Amino acid sequence: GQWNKPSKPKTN
Amino acid sequence: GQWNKPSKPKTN
RNA sequence: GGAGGAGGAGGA
RNA sequence: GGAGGAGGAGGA
Repeated sequence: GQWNKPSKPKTN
Repeated sequence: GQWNKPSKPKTN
C-alpha cells in the first residue's frame, strides 16, 4: 500500500 | 527529494 | 516519507 | 513507487 492505496477511490 | 521536492512551489 | 515522482492538490 | 500516507488531486 501507498496512500489511499490502490484503493483508488477517486483514483486520483 | 521526493516529487517536487521540498521545492515546495505551492507547497501543497 | 523519501525509497518513487506517476503527481503536487499532502509534506514531509 | 512503496518504504511514507502527510495526501489523493498522480499511480503506481
